[PDB]
Amino acid sequence: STLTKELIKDAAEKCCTRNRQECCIEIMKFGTPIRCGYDRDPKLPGYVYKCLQNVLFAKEPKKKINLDDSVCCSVFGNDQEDSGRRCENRCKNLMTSPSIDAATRLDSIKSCSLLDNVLYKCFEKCRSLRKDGIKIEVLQFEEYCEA
Repeated sequence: STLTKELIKDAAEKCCTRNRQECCIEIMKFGTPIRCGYDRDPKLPGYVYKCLQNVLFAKEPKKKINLDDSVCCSVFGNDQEDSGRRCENRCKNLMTSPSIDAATRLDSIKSCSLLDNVLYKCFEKCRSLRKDGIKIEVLQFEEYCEA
């Protein structure tokens, strides 16, 4: 749709170390989270995610999603059923995959939570509160999602 070989290689070159170029290209083409041996500093994968999003979606900024919104995914597990945990994990993976645009992630998350609409609305509310300046980790969903 928007991802090209040129764009992915450029993002990898601008954001990943020389030895991790291939790995960065791989997680972008497969649409997965950044691993790549960024072990010494656990905060680095997060910064690489932001760098990659900024290069891949430079022309279409609305396709980006703040990395912090991935914490909102925990709400899907409140559906104490296997499908709830499955959607929660799917959400966490999607929300930490830098090359997957917003619409694609949200369509998949909305689809797995179709029989739990209340939880999807809470997920969206959590994202709005994060955008509004609330460090969401401070509040449990029960505090701003009353259902």
